[PDB]
Amino acid sequence: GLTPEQIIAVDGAHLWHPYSSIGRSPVVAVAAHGAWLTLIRDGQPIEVLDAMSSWWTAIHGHGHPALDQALTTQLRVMNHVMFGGLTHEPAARLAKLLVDITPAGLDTVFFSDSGSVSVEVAAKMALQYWRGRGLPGKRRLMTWRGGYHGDTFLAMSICDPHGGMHSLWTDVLAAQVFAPQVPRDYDPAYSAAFEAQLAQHAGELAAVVVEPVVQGAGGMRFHDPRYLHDLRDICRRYEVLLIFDEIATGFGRTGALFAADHAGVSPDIMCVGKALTGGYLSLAATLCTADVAHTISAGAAGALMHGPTFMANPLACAVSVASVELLLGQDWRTRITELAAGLTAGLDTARALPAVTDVRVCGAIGVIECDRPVDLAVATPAALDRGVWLRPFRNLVYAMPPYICTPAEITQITSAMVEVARLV
Amino acid sequence: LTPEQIIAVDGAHLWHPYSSIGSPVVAVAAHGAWLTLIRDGQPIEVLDAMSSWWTAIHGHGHPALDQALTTQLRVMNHVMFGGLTHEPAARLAKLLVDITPAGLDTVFFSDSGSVSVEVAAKMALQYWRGRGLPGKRRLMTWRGGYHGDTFLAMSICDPHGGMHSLWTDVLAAQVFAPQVPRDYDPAYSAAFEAQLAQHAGELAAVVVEPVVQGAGGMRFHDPRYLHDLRDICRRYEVLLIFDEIATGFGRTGALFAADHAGVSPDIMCVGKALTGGYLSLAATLCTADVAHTISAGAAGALMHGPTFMANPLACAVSVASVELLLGQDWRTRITELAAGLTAGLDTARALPAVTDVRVCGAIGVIECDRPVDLAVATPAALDRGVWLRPFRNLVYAMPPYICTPAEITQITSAMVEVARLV
Ligand SMILES: *Cc1c(COP(=O)(O)O)cnc(C)c1O
Ligand SMILES: *Cc1c(COP(=O)(O)O)cnc(C)c1O
Repeated sequence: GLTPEQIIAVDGAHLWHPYSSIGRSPVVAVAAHGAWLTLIRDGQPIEVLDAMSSWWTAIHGHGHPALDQALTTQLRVMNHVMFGGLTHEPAARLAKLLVDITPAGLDTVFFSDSGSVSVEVAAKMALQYWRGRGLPGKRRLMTWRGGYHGDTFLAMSICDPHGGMHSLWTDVLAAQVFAPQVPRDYDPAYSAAFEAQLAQHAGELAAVVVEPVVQGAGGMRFHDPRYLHDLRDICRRYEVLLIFDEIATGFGRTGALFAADHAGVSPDIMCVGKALTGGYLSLAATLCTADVAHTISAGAAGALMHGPTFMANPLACAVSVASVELLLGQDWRTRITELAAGLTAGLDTARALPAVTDVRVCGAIGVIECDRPVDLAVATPAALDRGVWLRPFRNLVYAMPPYICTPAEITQITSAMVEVARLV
Repeated sequence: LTPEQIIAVDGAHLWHPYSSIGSPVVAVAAHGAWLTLIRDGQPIEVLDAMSSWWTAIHGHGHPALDQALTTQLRVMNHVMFGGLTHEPAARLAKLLVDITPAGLDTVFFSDSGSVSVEVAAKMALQYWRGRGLPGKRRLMTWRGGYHGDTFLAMSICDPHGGMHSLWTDVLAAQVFAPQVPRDYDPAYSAAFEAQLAQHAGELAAVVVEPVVQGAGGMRFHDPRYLHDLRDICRRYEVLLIFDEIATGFGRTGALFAADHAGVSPDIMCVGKALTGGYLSLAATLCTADVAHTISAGAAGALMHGPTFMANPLACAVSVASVELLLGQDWRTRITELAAGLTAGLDTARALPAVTDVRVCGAIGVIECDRPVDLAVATPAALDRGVWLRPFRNLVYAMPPYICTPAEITQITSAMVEVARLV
């Protein structure tokens, strides 16, 4: 065991954090329950709201009794078995649910252990698909700027070149095709231009890959769902697969079960993750259509050569089943609409603040965009004083709260955001 | 769902590893070294001779691991590792730093082995960029290797005999030395050095599996090669990366296979047995020098950060698994396992279809003169109360460390009968 001081000491010497350095200070978390984290501030444990849902994951809050129970129930019977030559109930139950609730036509599921991996699996499916059609020249990807798809090297290649620091990786990453930043408001001219650019690359392109409706890590930007309708149409006419990365948008977050639903379109391949397990454990999945699966499987190449060791882990699958069932068993649509309303009401006053350039809400996502970078040394202690854990990045103050947050809690979260923006 | 229903859903909707779409056996329980599987409508108990792909070193449902998991679950399932830290991450980092080859002082947690390999590569590239030598961006390895299924990991898989052979045209083009031989031959090392010499200015790192190459063909090599690799890399200023995702945590008879050579790499990857086979977790360790050079470079930071980085549940069960291993005389245990495998597999050498029998720690291998047909091997093993998963021309086992001598004997007996049927 360790005290918070010893935790800090070990951490400082030995632990890498996300996109950070060694030797160039994290706060100790000692507990988490419901929408609340218990953190150590100046030696004292304080409870603060998890306004980020621990990076989109904790949709039902932490330690939800239904999810805890599902995990302990599975733990008593079978922790894990290899998915090579064996199958099990949690995998089957989850696959059936996912095929049932995702956009029409996605009826095969490949489980993996993280979002980045599921994106690489998606790309491999796309590339292998065209090889299966005797068109191995179709091996590039196309996306629009502003996106994020994970940190592995292939995933990096489709991340926004700036957000992704591609300047530090020149000569290393695959060279992919980038369309301009998709605008917020629908402009048919944008889709016409996208089509024209894609058309000249069509014989070289395996797939278009995008985050539908909301671009998360790349800048919390929203775009009209009609663009997705356009992409589906362009992809169909030029024979390029469409891949939706719903790793952040999945499971109700944008006000629809999957953001694709806002557009009423179905991609050829889809990735889900983050909230899949209700934020308990790492699990991801890549779904594809019957046509994709068979075309791969009928290829001379044959099998899809991917197989994570912990593929379809019974514990992760079991909690995900429970997380998904819990979401489906409640009036989730009304819950998100309410959250969206609370965020809109709460954030409204920031729009008139001097440093604020935009205020936007989409389902259970609220964003204040400022006219300059947000100083974390100022923002964090402010938010903590107000009982809220916020993680601004760049010029963005934002939140994606647990679905279980009460009106009072949403008011607390937004009040802390508005204050952070005021201090900007 | 009943077993028949599971099979129905699975055939319709589930993609399995390394396979096409369009039958698996239903597993319904796991306890200790035993799986309960359903065969012809009836539950049967079979030994998990594969430790569930090399993960379940303490067996399934071990009370110490189960309780570590439920204890952590009561307190905190997960928080984002951005701006926060926690006891499970710190306890595990401290353990890993203490038990791995000397000099490995920093720990980057990720969710899978393939990711940890990409993290290792990113460390190496960023390191040289930090030194002002961005031309050092290629990797070198020897043939016969396997490092995962993500695109960077694939680039260092064996390019002809390896599982990723069909992708070679789209992968980064790396530098390959010939297959490392089993017995030590100074001429092999000299040739490796001569090859590396000509690429030194473009090489970020040498990356290899130490002592045992797993998925590439369960081949063993003399630890002395690792000593030469360390020497060569030091002299030519190329980083040395060991992928111990398969070999770690006692599997080869030493705590880490590098220990057989007394060598420390600059960067090291671990996974699989890290969590005792409960949950997915991996880690990439590097020296203080590598970390600082990255941190002081133009980037100012290592540009990677998985959503579930340092997951408290996975870290907590890993802590318990490592402590359980260290808290017993694991070396004697593995030596006893190895003796049992050796004695049990000895009669396979005489069989007509068997080309080699070899054992290294708790790994036992019968190499056959043809690819093993699973449709024949699987039922033959199940009839003998053992779950075996051959691949290529290999019938092999990596049993849980908790297997008794009788259980090892049952495992090796089934392997021999499988080899007899080939
Ligand atoms: C977070 C994210 C990923 C990467 O998921 P990891 O589990 O961190 O590898 C990929 N795509 C999107 C849209 C994401 O938000
Ligand atoms: C299994 C393995 C990996 C990859 O582990 P995954 O969890 O399947 O990504 C990498 N390297 C070696 C040596 C391995 O044995």
